[PDB]
Amino acid sequence: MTAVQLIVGLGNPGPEYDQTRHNAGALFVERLAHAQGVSLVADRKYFGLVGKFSHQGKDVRLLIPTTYMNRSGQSVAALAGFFRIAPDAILVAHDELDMPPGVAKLKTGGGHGGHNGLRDIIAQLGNQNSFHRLRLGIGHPGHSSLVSGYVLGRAPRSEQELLDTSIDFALGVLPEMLAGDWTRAMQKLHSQKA
Ligand SMILES: O=C(O)CCCCCC(=O)O
Repeated sequence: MTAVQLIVGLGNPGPEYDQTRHNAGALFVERLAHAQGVSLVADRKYFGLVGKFSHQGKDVRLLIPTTYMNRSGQSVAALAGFFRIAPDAILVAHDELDMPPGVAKLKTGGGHGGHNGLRDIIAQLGNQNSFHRLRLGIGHPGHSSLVSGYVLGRAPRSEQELLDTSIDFALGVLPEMLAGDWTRAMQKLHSQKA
């Protein structure tokens, strides 16, 4: 019923953060943008890289913030603000510690689950958590004190391959995601085994 107008892929900027676990969301958008032949334009006005393509008469935008992970909302709020976009027309792809590599799922609203990027977004939007989330599994290190370094590290070859499989499964349900039909999008996704 509500078309997706903005896709956001979270990550940290700089070479020392590239290809790391924390940048799964950004990688998804980066791969989604390449499949569509969309160009990511550096725009200081919105604090990140912006992309645009049409789908059913409406403009769908792609965004990778270039502020830090914890100031991401600023960028999201800057773009949603200028284009008057409702929170529920927004999909944010991100790394999810709670599921293992090779697994991806969808979710509407909810907590930020300690994720600092998600958390700034809810704040900057005026406490709107009503948006959508593509959760790309990266696995858990086993303990809470090891989390900060685990997400800021590059994964072994076997693990990346599973993530690569999951980003592929996800683009596979893009037609269903752009339309905003989440129950089918979930039904087609949630049953793919890596
Ligand atoms: O718990 C999640 O949704 C994803 C986790 C990686 C979390 C890191 C963070 O706060 O940057």
